[PDB]
Amino acid sequence: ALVCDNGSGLVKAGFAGDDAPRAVFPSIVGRPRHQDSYVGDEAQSKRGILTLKYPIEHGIITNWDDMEKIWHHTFYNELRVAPEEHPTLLTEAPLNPKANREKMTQIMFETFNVPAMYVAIQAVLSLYASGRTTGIVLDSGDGVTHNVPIYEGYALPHAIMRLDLAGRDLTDYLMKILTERGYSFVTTAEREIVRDIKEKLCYVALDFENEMATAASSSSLEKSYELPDGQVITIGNERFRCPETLFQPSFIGMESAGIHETTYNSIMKCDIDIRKDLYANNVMSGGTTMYPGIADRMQKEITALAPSTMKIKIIAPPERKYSVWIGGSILASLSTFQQMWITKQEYDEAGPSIVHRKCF
Ligand SMILES: CC1=C(O)[C@@](O)([C@@H]2C[C@H]3OC(=O)[C@H](C)[C@@H]4CCC[C@@]5(CC[C@H](O5)[C@H](O)[C@@]5(C)CC(=O)[C@H](O5)[C@H]5C[C@]6(C)CC[C@](O5)(O6)[C@H]5CC[C@](C)(C[C@@H](C)/C=C(C)/C=C/[C@H]3O2)O5)O4)OCC1
Ligand SMILES: Nc1ncnc2c1ncn2[C@@H]1O[C@H](COP(=O)(O)OP(=O)(O)OP(=O)(O)O)[C@@H](O)[C@H]1O
Ligand SMILES: [Ca+2]
Ligand SMILES: [Ca+2]
Ligand SMILES: [Ca+2]
Ligand SMILES: [Ca+2]
Repeated sequence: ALVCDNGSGLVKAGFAGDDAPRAVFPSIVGRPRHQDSYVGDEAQSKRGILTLKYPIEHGIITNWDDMEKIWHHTFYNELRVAPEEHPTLLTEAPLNPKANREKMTQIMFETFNVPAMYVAIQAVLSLYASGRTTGIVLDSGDGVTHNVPIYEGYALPHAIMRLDLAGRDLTDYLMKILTERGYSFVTTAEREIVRDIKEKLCYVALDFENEMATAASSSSLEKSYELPDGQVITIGNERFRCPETLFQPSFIGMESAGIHETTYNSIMKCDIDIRKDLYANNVMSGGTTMYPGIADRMQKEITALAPSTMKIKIIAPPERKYSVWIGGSILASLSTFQQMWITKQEYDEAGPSIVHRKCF
């Protein structure tokens, strides 16, 4: 079986039973000026002269014709398989419109002619990858963030929380605040530099004000960053001002609650008798949870919101850029799961609506 985890920013793809995805590449289709399209790494290589479309926006497929290009590029170019020969497990956002679930299903069976398929919620797979079937996942990628409380293997759908804020917003904000410091980032290459700075040097402060005071009065938190061309810039408080936005979205003009508040509110929407287990099993997933210090800050903030006697545990797996995929690999490899696939026969009989009955 194949496991394909389609994100807003990155596709992660591979073979069920493997440790790790074999392919990880940008979820883009690029087009040159009129007077021809490029997908994935090919498009990234030529970004300066292409216009890019991201077929997934905030975790939701929005450009179906380019999504098919991504899927075809995944099967043919990246995995070197004919999808007609392999059951395929795909992933979806924790909140995904009904019409989109049916369309994905229709495309896989009618266009790619898969023998079987399944679609799983991304956060749930991440929980499985941490060795759990109960817990609350915070999954934050390039395009969207969700909180998903999960009990005995299944998400509690009414308690799911969504935040628009994710990694691309953070890159944009780092670019803004570095521009304010006096630097310039106006080309596509310069934007890529900002994303690298974010990934290499940003961290979450335990307390914003205290950290700002340290940065104000000392060079102790400053890091030199060398650009590819040899310019050197000093990144100081921008290191932690950037991801502080996750806890205080007002930094980018969003009125939304922060990720600690959404986690708490999600837990509070669950049966009182499962909350202890959720608080003790807060699992972080996705690239935007990779910031150093994020677990300690979440611990602090959840402790401030939760009952005084509650045990709070935040789990941040080292491999969490890839946990959704890894969970898919686990699930697709389970003998007891093989009854759960939608088969071509089932599709032929029931049509796209079959996904409602088989995938939850
Ligand atoms: C089996 C399966 C499903 O349950 C499902 O196919 C469900 C069934 C649908 O439920 C649905 O039709 C409802 C969404 C679902 C039904 C059960 C109750 C519930 C679950 C979530 C919750 O109420 C409510 O929306 C909350 C509290 C969640 C939340 O963070 C805020 O409102 C906010 C903030 C904002 C920043 C602004 C609004 C939004 O929620 O985000 C979310 C709400 C949905 C959307 C507009 C995003 C679009 C892309 C997704 C939609 C409309 C998805 C709808 C469905 O997904 O953005 O809504 O997801 C995939 C897997
Ligand atoms: N070490 C790091 N520190 C901060 N951010 C990181 C780090 N590594 C990766 N990222 C960010 O994580 C994001 C990509 O993560 P991921 O692959 O989980 O997202 P996705 O699945 O493409 O998006 P989404 O889940 O929102 O649809 C990017 O914004 C990227 O810059
Ligand atoms: Ca993702
Ligand atoms: Ca250009
Ligand atoms: Ca606020
Ligand atoms: Ca306590």
